[PDB]
Amino acid sequence: RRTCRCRFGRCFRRESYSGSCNINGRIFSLCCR
Repeated sequence: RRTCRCRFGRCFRRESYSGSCNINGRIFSLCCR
């Protein structure tokens, strides 16, 4: 849980899915590594 951020696509297995980020009408996966 070093850094949480919205990223395009799927996340890394060790990144905890925090929530959902929607920027400019597109949803990026909010995961925290």
